[PDB]
Formats: sequence, C-alpha cells, structure tokens
Amino acid sequence: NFGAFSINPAMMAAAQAALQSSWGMMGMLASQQNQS
Amino acid sequence: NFGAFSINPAMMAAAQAALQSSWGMMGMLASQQNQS
Amino acid sequence: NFGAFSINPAMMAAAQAALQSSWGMMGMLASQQNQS
Amino acid sequence: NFGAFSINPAMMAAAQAALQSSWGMMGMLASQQNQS
Amino acid sequence: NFGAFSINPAMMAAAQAALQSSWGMMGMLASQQNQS
Amino acid sequence: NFGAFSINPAMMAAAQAALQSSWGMMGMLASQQNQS
Amino acid sequence: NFGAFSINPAMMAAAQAALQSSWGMMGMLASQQNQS
Amino acid sequence: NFGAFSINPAMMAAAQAALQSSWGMMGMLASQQNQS
Amino acid sequence: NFGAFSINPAMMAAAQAALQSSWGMMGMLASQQNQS
Amino acid sequence: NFGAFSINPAMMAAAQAALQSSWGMMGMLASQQNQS
Repeated sequence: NFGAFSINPAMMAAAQAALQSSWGMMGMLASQQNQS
Repeated sequence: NFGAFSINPAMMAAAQAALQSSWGMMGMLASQQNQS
Repeated sequence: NFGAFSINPAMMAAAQAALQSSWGMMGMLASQQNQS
Repeated sequence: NFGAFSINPAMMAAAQAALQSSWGMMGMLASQQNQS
Repeated sequence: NFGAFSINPAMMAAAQAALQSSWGMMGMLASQQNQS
Repeated sequence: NFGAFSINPAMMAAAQAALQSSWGMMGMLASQQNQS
Repeated sequence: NFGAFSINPAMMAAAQAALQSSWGMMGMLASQQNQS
Repeated sequence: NFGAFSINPAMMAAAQAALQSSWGMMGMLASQQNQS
Repeated sequence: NFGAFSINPAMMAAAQAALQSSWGMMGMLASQQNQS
Repeated sequence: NFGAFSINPAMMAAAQAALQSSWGMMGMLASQQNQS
C-alpha cells in the first residue's frame, strides 16, 4: 500500500559559518488485528 | 494506495552566518482490523 | 505493504567552518495480534 | 511486508573545519501474539 | 517480512580538520507469544 | 512555560474478548538559537 | 520550561481474554546553538 | 529546563488470559554547539 | 537541565495465565561541540 | 545536566502461571568535541 521514503539533506557551511541541525522520531509503525 | 515521500532540504551558510533547523515526529502509521 | 527507506545526508565544511548534526529515534516498528 | 533500510551519510571537513555528528536509537522492532 | 539494513558512512578529514562521530542503540528486536 | 503531561489508559478485556492498542512518536522537542 | 511526564497504563485480562499493546519513539529532544 | 519522566505500567492476567506488551526507542537526547 | 527517569512495571500472572513483555533502546544521549 | 535512572520491575507468577520478560540496549552515551 505504502511507499519507500528517502531523507537526504544537503548541508554546506562557509568560512566562518555556524550551522546546527536535528532529527528525531521518524519512521513507520502499523498494527493488525485478525479474529475468527 | 499511498505514496513514497522524500525529504531533502538544501541548506547553505555564508561567511559569518548563523543557521539552525529541526525536524521531529514524521512518518507513516496505519491500522487494520479484520473480523469474521 | 511498506517501503525501504534511505537516509543519506551530504555534509561539507569549508576552511574555518563549524558544523554539527544529530539523529535519533528512527526506524520501523509493528504489531500483529491473531486470535482463533 | 517491510523494507530494507540503508543509512549512509557522506561527511567532508575542510582545512580548519570543525564537524560533529551523532546517531542513536534506530532499528526495527515487532511483536506477534497468536492464540488458539 | 523485514529487510536487511546497511550502515555505511563515508568520512573524510582535510589538512587541519577536526571530525567526530558516534552511533549507539541500533538493531532489531522482536517478540513472539503462542498459546494453545 | 510548558506543562507536564500524563498518559494513562485503562484497558479491560472480558471473557472471550480481543483487544489491541498502539502508541508511537510522542514527546517534547524544542530549539534555541542565541546570537551576539 | 518543560514538564515531567508520566506514562502508566493499567491493563487487565479476564479468563479467556486476549490483549496486546505497544509503544515506541517517545521521549524528549532539544537543541541549543550559541554564537559570539 | 526539562523534567524527570516515570514509566510504570500495571499489568494483570487472569485465569486463562493472554497478554503481550512492548516498548522501544524511548529516552532523551540533546545537542549543544558553542562557538567563539 | 534534564531529569532522572524511573522505569518500574508491575506484572502479575494468575493461575493458567500467559504473559510476555519486552523493552529495548531506551536511555539518554547527548552531544557537545565547543570551538574557539 | 542529566539524571540518575532506576529500573526496577516487580514480577509475580501464580500457581500454574507462565511469564517471560526481556530488556536490551539501554544506557547512556555522549560525545564531546573541543577545538582551539
């Protein structure tokens, strides 16, 4: 049903630059329940 | 039914620059229930 | 049903640059329950 | 049902650069329960 | 059901560079319970 | 500024019952950037 | 600024019952960047 | 700034009961970057 | 800044009961970068 | 900055009971990088 999901940041820092980044709590989760 | 979802920020910082970014709680989740 | 998900940041630091990054809590998780 | 998920950051540091990175709590986990 | 998941960072450090990295708590874990 | 947030589901299953539940991607995340 | 967050499900299963539950990707994460 | 976060599920199983549970990828993670 | 986080499930199994549980990938992780 | 984190499950099994539990990949990890 579902996809396939890429994550690809480019990230460049020049001469006297300052850069931060962060990622958290990302992904796939699912449930099934099947009863006679 | 569903997709496939890319995430790709470009991010550039010049000479005396300051840059921050953040990401959280992103993804796919689904449920099924199937009963006789 | 689901995908296959790549993660690939490029990351470049110039002459006097400063760069940080971080990642946490990423992946796949699922559940089944099946009862007669 | 599920994928196969690559993780591959490229990471370059120039002449007087400074770079940090981090990763934690990433993977797959699942459950089954099956009762007569 | 599941995948097979590669991890392969490239990592380059130039002349006067400084680079750190880290990884922790990554893998697969699962459970079964089966009752008559 | 913020709270403190409890999560406490009660959950009861009778004689021949069937019950599933799930939770994912829940928490707090924040950012600061402070520049002279 | 922030809280302190309890998680405490009660969970009861009767005579011939069936019950499943799950939790994933929950917690706190934050970032600082401070530049002269 | 942050809390202190308890996790304490109660969990009871009666005579012919069946019960499963699971937890994964939970905790705290943070970053600092400080540049002259 | 941060807490101190207890984990304490109670867990009871009656006469003919069946019970499973699981935990994985839980803890604290952090990073610093400090540059002149 | 951080805590001190207890883990203490209670766990009781009655007359004809069956009980399993598991824990893995739990702890603290951190990084520093400090450059002149």
